[PDB]
Amino acid sequence: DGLSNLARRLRFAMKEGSIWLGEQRMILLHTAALGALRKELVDTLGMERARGLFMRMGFHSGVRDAELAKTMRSGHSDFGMLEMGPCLHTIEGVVRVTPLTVDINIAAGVYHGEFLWEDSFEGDVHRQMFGVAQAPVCWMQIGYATGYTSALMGKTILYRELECVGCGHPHCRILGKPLEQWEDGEAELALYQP
Amino acid sequence: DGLSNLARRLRFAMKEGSIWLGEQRMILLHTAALGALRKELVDTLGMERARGLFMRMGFHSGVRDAELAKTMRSGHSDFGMLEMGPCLHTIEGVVRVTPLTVDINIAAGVYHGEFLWEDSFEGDVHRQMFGVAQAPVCWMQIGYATGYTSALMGKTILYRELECVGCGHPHCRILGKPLEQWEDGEAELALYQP
Ligand SMILES: Cc1cc(C)cc(O)c1
Ligand SMILES: Cc1cc(C)cc(O)c1
Ligand SMILES: [Zn+2]
Ligand SMILES: [Zn+2]
Repeated sequence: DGLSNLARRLRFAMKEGSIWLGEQRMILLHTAALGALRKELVDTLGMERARGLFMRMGFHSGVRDAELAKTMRSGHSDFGMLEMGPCLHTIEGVVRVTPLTVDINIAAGVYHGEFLWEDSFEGDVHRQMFGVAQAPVCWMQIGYATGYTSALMGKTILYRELECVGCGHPHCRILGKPLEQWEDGEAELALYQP
Repeated sequence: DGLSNLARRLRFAMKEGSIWLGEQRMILLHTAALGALRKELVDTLGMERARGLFMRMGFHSGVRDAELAKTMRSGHSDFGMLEMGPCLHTIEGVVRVTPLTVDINIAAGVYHGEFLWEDSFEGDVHRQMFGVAQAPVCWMQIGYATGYTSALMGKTILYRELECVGCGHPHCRILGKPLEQWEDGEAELALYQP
């Protein structure tokens, strides 16, 4: 339902060498090319700084997709709106998202959400350039979730991967909740600032 | 046409969370997300070093697309081969490309090429992140032209932007020729190196 409905917002305007998702102009980019940039940033600026750059990039993506979701608001419950994030992330070929348990009420500022990530392009590309890492690696993907749901909730919602293929697990798994639920919350919120 | 023949190689598996162009996995990325990262890379690394990173990302992309083009080469001429570059760049929503004059013989190592760029995304995004620039800004677009043509020729063929929207012009225009056939060429080459 969501996928096939949000997918109609994706448009290819070749007369103008352009691709549009709702109101945001998009490009098709090779994962290997974005992987090479990551290798460069990590090799020179260091892993933890490269991780902030990517999380932040993903954040900005997430916020934009939330604004598109807001326009198609009417007729959707709070879960329906939230769902659109996982849907656009999947359409964008970033990851296959399966929403498991989602507790949301925007009016009350309620949010607790856990999702499954399959075929994460990011974990799958960090490994090709860096082998297995001893910490979750889908930086840009976590950034997106955080930005989207934060835009949607109108308060800081932070996400973390509980499991990542970049660490050598069968899947990535993530959890998102208010900044008051996270033990290292202020340290996590810091990463999203230039 | 090039765009129709090359469209058959773009596979959207929305029920997979993936996108493939030939045998390269792609993502759809918000140009505004790329702009954000560009701003942080300039602000902290400086214009020139940021530029190197984007040109090299473009280069990786153009090289992968030339591999795709070399697959479909049954009865296509050298120009037909070359023309797949500009086509792919368009399909990817990067720019609207119009070849102006192009002399190419792959066997003979000859290449002289001139191209019109309309609605270049990169010049658009730069302008919104930094204002008008005091030199050509379509870095990844250029890297791409270089990388693709070079892989197709088996010979280093560099491009430069002769005119560009990011600088105040109504469009971008570019020149591609042999490496050493450039004055500071040996210096342009240095930017395609980590
Ligand atoms: C907005 C969003 C939310 C979740 C849980 C995953 C994703 O890929 C995107
Ligand atoms: C390989 C290539 C060549 C030209 C002229 C434009 C472009 O966007 C890519
Ligand atoms: Zn992961
Ligand atoms: Zn330009």
